[PDB]
Parts: sequence; structure tokens; C-alpha cells
Amino acid sequence: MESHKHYTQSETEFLLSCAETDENETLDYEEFVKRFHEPAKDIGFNVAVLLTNLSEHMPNDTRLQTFLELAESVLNYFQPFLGRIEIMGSAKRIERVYFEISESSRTQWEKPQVKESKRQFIFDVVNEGGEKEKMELFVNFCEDTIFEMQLAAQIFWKKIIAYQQKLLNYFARNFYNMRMLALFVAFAINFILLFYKVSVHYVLEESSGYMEPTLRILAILHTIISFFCIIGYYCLKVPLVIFKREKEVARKLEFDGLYITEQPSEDDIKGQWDRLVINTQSFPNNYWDKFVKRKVMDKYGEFYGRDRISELLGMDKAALDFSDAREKKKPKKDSSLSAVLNSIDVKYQMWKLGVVFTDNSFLYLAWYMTMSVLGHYNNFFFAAHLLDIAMGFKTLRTILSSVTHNGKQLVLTVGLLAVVVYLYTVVAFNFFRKFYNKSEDGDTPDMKCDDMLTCYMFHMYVGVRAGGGIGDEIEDPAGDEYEIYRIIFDITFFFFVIVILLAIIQGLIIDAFGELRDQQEQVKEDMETKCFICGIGNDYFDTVPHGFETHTLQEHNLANYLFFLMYLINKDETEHTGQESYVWKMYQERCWEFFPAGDCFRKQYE
Amino acid sequence: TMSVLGHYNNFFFAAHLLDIAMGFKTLRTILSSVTHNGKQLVLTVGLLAVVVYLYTVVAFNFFRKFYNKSEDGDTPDMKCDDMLTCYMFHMYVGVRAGGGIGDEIEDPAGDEYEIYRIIFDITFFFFVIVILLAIIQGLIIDAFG
Amino acid sequence: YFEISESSRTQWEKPQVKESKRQFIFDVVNEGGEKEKMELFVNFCEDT
Ligand SMILES: [Ca+2]
Ligand SMILES: [Zn+2]
Repeated sequence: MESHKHYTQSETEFLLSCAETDENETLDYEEFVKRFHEPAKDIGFNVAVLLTNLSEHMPNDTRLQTFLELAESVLNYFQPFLGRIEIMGSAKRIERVYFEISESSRTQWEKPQVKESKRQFIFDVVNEGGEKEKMELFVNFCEDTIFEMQLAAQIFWKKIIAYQQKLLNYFARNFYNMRMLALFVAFAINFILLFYKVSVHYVLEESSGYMEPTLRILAILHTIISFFCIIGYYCLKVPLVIFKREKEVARKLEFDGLYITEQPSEDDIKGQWDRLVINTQSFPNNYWDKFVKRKVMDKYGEFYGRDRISELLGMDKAALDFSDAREKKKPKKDSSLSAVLNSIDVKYQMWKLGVVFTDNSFLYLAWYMTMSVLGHYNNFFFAAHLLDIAMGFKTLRTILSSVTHNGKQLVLTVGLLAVVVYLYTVVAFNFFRKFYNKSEDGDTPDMKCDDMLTCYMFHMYVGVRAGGGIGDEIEDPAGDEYEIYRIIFDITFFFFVIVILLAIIQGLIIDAFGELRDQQEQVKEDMETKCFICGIGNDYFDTVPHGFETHTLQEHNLANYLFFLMYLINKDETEHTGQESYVWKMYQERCWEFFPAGDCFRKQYE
Repeated sequence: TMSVLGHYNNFFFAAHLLDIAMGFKTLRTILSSVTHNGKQLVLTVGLLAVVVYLYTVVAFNFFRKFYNKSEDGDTPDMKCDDMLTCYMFHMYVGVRAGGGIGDEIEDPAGDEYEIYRIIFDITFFFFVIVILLAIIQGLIIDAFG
Repeated sequence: YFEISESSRTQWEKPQVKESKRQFIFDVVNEGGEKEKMELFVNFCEDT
């Protein structure tokens, strides 16, 4: 401690004065730091927040300058522990509030799935969401993310359950690695299936042993890995989506009265599926708000009937359960002795199944599993697993979303194409029917136009795909009886169908791909040259070196805002400061006017 | 090294004609364009290979009696009677026929697989010819632009 | 105000200096923005 260049002799002797000397000349540094560091850390963080507030408010004071050099000598330890937010409220001015950030919160934020959720939120809030619901979506994302961080941190009856929990946690932790291994095994199976031949009798001929049994080995391994992937997903991401839906339906019940006063429509299947379990037993299982039932009861009980509310919301004959629990409640209760199973609520379980079977990703993994099962029957069904790279990469997802994007325009252009092909078909069927003789020697003429449906199909199957119309494959007229009419027909066909409509669908898909790529680049450039919270711009902060960088990484950090919301939630109110209590009241009343809309600390002060 | 190799075989001096591409400006622009959207080009080519492979396996299972590339024979030159040969024939003819793959193999002309064969061929000419090949074309043209 | 040498003018009129100048202009207006523009310009002046 005297040679590590971080202590002078006075400090070294002051620190040896704190020794224990347990009669053998030995100190236990373990208990030393377990006893002498935690309160020191807490009060040091408090005084560091005080000094940082004083610094960021009153600059350029030599006495405060030495105070600040000592302050930063201390802050070199509390830099990753203090966070700052710019609130706008209760004073008509920007206020820099400070708070504590937990190492656990930092780790759970550094977790991968949290980063994936963050990038997805950024993308779908800059693409679709504007500025009226931007803060709404951001606060919803913060809530979903703190729930996801809690889940990631969480990641005879006492012998099987404690092991199945560990197994599910391991699967949820290695879900992504399971996906990569599944992709690699699928590529291997497809390579082996490429090394193939036929004799009516399928055999893998191109190799000499060591390749037939490994195919079945990799097939059963891929099936096992697909089952492991779906099991890990069901315990890693299903909690998040069911929590989102529970929060949505609970807030619709509380604020809007979706199933009390403004009953949903008949086409919205989501409304009906939520009405299915607005009255279940354990309705808020993941929203951590087990009192939305009593809240909506107290809100809509004196107008629509308290008994009616209690029967439509579940928990019948328990309108006095609150008073019974407030006055001489029961201490506890054993689970059961004869009812080991069926304790769960079948209604809520069916609701969970119905919400996971329309997740658009659980469905993808289910299709993956069924394709593996079918590949066990016929090995060539493992080729469908090669499409996993299209969903794994970015620009491939862009191509797929492009071919899906202009869906209605594509379908209607294809319909118009079919209609012009049908019109050209009927004119060729009436007039130019002696020219559709597809034979070289015969002598049996293979007339493709001597039937309406066959002629229409020959048209839609040759004339659309000949690249030069339809006349370049059937016989040339070469006779002054229908020459001019036949040529005008063929040139009009090659004009409207080949170089116009086919080109229209081509350009439709190409422009959809270009638009999707261009929106992605615009989202990237907006995140790179514009602030998310305030959105003042980049040239304003491009005055001091790294100005915009420090502004977006210190003052208006989305991670800092999320950590501040987590701190307010875990703050144990009646201990909030003025600004913290104000922000908490705004968050409870769902107003979000405390975000800096068109101002920042630099724009407000010097 | 190309000059040294041209001393061995004189035709290696043809590689020196590419010096104008680096000497001029718009030619360097064309080369930097074909290099620019590199990852997007590679991944679009991979997706192209994948759809060609899927169309290959469906043609290999169902429409294998139509790949008879002969005029007189009498020995049938079946190009689809092997998986790798069928995939290669696909990636080598159906991508570059300009009108799909059905415009070079025999017409079904029979009410047994006619509708399925035509839907297969029109979907091929749609996805591979006038969509994905067009996507790579537009990628390079837009990089140049 | 300052003095400019005829030697400096000639070496600036040299061709490779003009090539380096145009390359710097191109790759400082294309990739470089305004935060590192003066950095790149001073580095170019030293190289030149
Ligand atoms: Ca208080
Ligand atoms: Zn900002």
C-alpha cells in the first residue's frame, strides 16, 4: 500500500492504525472491507452528489475549484454510481436531479436481451411513433425493460422443482446460443443432404460410410435443440409479452373502462380475449399491481353497481374482503394435502396459451419444431430450416418485409395482370386460334388455344414469362390475311403485360426494399445526429469538443432515465425529495410533462 | 507480377488493360460502386441461392419428368435425376433464361400436373427473375448513383 | 499577414501536392463532418 503509488506515508500509517492484531499478527481484509467500506461508500456518494450539484450549478470559483479537485478525486470512484436527469416541472425551468445507480441495474442493462429490446424500441418508436406518443412509448418501454431486468436477475417437492427451475433458467439463459447451434446443425444437415444421389430408391451414394448414421444423429440432435429453443423461449420472452398484455388490459380497465363503459367492438379479437380473463383469479400475475381490481371497483362501483362490478371482475361475495383483511386477518395457510395439482386456474392458463400462440415468434419456433418433426419423417424437410438465416440477418429480414410491405398494391397489380392476360386470352381464343400449334413434326396438332381454360393458362404461363411477349414462341403469320391484326395484338401484349405491368410489380417490390432500407438509415442518422428526449439538434451542441456526445451520454441518457424510474419505483416513498416526489406524482397520474420537450440545461442557463 | 506472368504466357498482358479503370474517374466510380454495397450484395445473392435451392428441391421431388434436355436422344439427358445436378441446372439456366425456367424445358400439356407446374414456374419467374435479380441490379445501380 | 516563399509556391504547384489536396478535399467532405474537419485539415497541412 506504500509502493502502489496511491498512498502517502501518512495515509499508510493512518490505515495501519485501523488494524485488529488478533494475537498472531494477521488482519482479515475480508471483514475489514465488509465492515469499513459500505457506510463510507454511502456517505461518500451523498457528499459526491452534493459536490457535483454545486459544481454543475456554480462554476468558476477558485475556492470551489480546490473543493472540486478534491471532489473529483472522490468522484473517480462514484462516476458509474451517480446518474443525472433533466426534469422540467414545478418550476417552469430545467432542473438537474441526481440519483443512485445500482451495479445490479447496470449488469441487467448490459444483459443481451435488454439491448435487443432497446434497439427494437428505438426502431419502432422512430419509424411509426411520432412525437405525441413518443414519451408514452418511452415510459412503457422503461417499464417493460425494468420488468425484463428483474426477470434476468431472477434467471419430494423440494427435489424435482428446484432442479426443473434450474433447467428452465439455464435454457432461458442460453436461448440465443441454442439458436446459433440449431442454425449450425441445420447447415450441416443440409450439406449432408446435398451430398446425395438416387438409384424410386433414395440412397446417399456420393460418400463411402461415415455419412449415413451421422445424418440421423444430426436430425435427432436438431430436433432436441429445437425443443430446447422453444422451451427456453417460453421461459425467457413469454413473461415479457404476457406482462405487456396484462399491463395494457389493466390500464384499459382502470383508466378507460374498456369492459365497464366502452365495451370493445366485434372484430377486435384482442378485446374479447382480454375480456376472457378480466375476471380471473390471478389477473395481474406479472404487472406487480395486485390492486387494479380494487382500484377499478372503487372507481366504477358507485355508478354501475358494486355487485355488478364484483361479479364481472371476479372475486365474488368478497366486497368486504378488504375490511376483513384490515381487521383481524389470517396469518397464513398451508397449501394442501389432497390437492397437489389443479391448483392453477385453467382459465388463466388457457389465456396464456392463447396469447403465446399469437406472438408471431412463438409461432415461428412452433413452425420450426414441426418442420424438424416432419424432417424426421422425410429428411428433405430439413431444407426449410435454411430460411432461418433470413430471419437472423438484418437485410434479409428487410427483403422479406419488403416483399410483404406493399401487400395490397402487389395483390391488386397481380389481379390487373391476370385480367389483361384474360382479355388477351379471349381475343386470341376468338380470332387468333389457328396460330397456337405447339409442335415440330406432329402429325397430331397440339393446339393450346382450342379450349378457353387451356388457352388462358397457356397465356398466363408462356406469354408473361417469355420476356418478349407471346408471339416470339408461336408461329409467325407471314400472310396478308391477319398479319396486321396479329402483330398489333402481339405488340400491345408485349407492351402492357411485359414492359409495363410486370415492370410495375418489379418496381413495387424494389421500391419497398429501398424504402425499408432508407427508413433504417434515417433512423440510424436520427439517433446519431439528434437527441431522443429533447431533440434540440446537433449543431447546437457542436460548439465544444465532444459536445453532443457528452450531452447524449451524460445529460439525456435513456439508460439514466430508466435507472431514475427504477430508483423512484424502489425508493420507498415518504423518503422522496421534492423533485422525486413531483416526478413520481406525474408518473402516477400519467402526464409525462416532466420530460424536457423543447429545452435543456444548456439552453436554459449559461 | 502480372507482367512477369505475361513474360511466361503473353496473354497475361490483358490484365494490364484494367489500368484505365483505375486511371479514369467514373470507372473508379463503377468499381467502387460494385464494391460499396458489399454485404447487401452478398446477402441478396445468398437469398437468391436459397430460393433457387427451394425451387430445386420441389422440382426434384415433383417435377422431375420434365427435365429432359434432348431433341432426338434416344438416351434421355435427365438433368433433374440428381440433387446436385438439378440444383446446378436450376442456378445455371433458370436464373439466366430471362423468363424463368419453364421456357426451356418441356411444356406439360396434360391435365395431371398442369396447374401445379404452371404455378411453380410463374412463382419462380416472379421471385427469382423479376424480384431478386432486379434487387441486386438495383443495388448496384443505386450504389453507382 | 505573413510572407510566402517562391519555393513554397512552386512545391504547392507540384502535381502530387495537387493530387493529395483533391484527395483530402474529397475524403473530408464525404466522410468527415465538422467536429473533426479542422483536425483533418491540420493533419493534411502537415502531410502536405
Ligand atoms: Ca419525506
Ligand atoms: Zn437532449
